[PDB]
Amino acid sequence: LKCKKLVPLFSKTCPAGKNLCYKMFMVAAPHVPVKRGCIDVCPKSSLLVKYVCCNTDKCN
Repeated sequence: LKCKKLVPLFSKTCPAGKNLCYKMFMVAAPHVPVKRGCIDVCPKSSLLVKYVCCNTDKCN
């Protein structure tokens, strides 16, 4: 799987372990991420910040 890295400047492939791309963004905006990467399990979603997971190309 080839997802995007933290900054939308380059892309990287999630190696074994992280078969799901994650994206961490603040409620500050509905479309304003702070940082992203690759992970295996999705963390708990809070009111302050929320996280989304997806097993697709350039999902995060």
